[PDB]
Amino acid sequence: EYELPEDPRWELPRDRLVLGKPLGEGCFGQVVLAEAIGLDKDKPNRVTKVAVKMLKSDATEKDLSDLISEMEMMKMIGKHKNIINLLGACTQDGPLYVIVEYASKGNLREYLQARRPPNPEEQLSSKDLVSCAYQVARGMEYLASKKCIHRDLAARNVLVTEDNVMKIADFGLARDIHHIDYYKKTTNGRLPVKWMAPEALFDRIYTHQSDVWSFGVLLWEIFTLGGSPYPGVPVEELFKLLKEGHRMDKPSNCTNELYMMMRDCWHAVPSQRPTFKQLVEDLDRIVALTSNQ
Ligand SMILES: */C=C/C(=O)Nc1ccc(CCN2C(=O)N(c3cc(OC)cc(OC)c3)Cc3cnc(Nc4ccccc4NC(=O)C=C)nc32)cc1
Repeated sequence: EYELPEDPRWELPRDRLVLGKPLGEGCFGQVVLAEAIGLDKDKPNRVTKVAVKMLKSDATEKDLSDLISEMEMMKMIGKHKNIINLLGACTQDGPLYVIVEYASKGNLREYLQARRPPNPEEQLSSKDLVSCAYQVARGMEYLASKKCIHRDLAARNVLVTEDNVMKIADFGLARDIHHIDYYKKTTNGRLPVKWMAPEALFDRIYTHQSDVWSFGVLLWEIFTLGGSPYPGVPVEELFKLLKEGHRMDKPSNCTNELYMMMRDCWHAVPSQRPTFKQLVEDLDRIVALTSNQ
């Protein structure tokens, strides 16, 4: 069924997309790099590198509605500098193509890891790392204001552009039924359950406050330069640690102020955690006062 309603403000003719090859290492080949010709109505002789999400070969009738929902969700949420933005779509005369912004330097976890000290790439200053935190906070603040709750806020779901702009991804998905499946690992072999707030983990309660918990874990990821939370800790033992009120240790190069921020994000009482608005304001002040040397 490739008869879909057309929204002309977002529509791009298929012969304006030059489809490249799958992004990342290449497992999720449903999303590919591509070149859009004349994406903007102003001078259509300009090419723009973009990312294109399409349906797999064995697409179910609901995987279709899944992608469509994600697309409509992004339309409603609107645009921000620090999220992966919708750019257009191909809905008529062929398979559904959803066109979004492209991130050349990969996810934040990869980005950070590839810039650790020992052909090096780059070394991030202290101001750089706090700046990363600020950008993600600013993105999450916008998403929160649009009543959007992220399902898995983590470094893996933050993407980095050519200009080193942090962009939040996968914020337009739906709460998968119930069965979250706590033992399922990511492609890098980590347990996403270690980013989950306790109330979301034990009572299945998801609020903006649970995202702040996740941002805390993300902050820890940033200042450990892509470090893995709770190495060697299975799901069962994580639960025990959480019930006992255990918290991750302070990263080595991390200032006490920033570690306090993490701990505040990890408050046992959800109402006592800071808001993303607070976090943006604080991180703004810290960047200004953080050394570039
Ligand atoms: C086993 C495969 C593996 O290693 N993982 C893997 C993870 C993600 C991706 C593509 C990620 N991606 C993406 O999904 N984008 C996107 C698309 C939609 O469609 C609605 C919505 C989004 O948010 C709501 C986000 C856009 C996008 C843009 N740029 C990248 N680039 C990238 C990410 C991670 C690693 C490497 C790259 N770039 C390259 O590979 C370029 C050389 N990714 C996405 C693929 C694999």
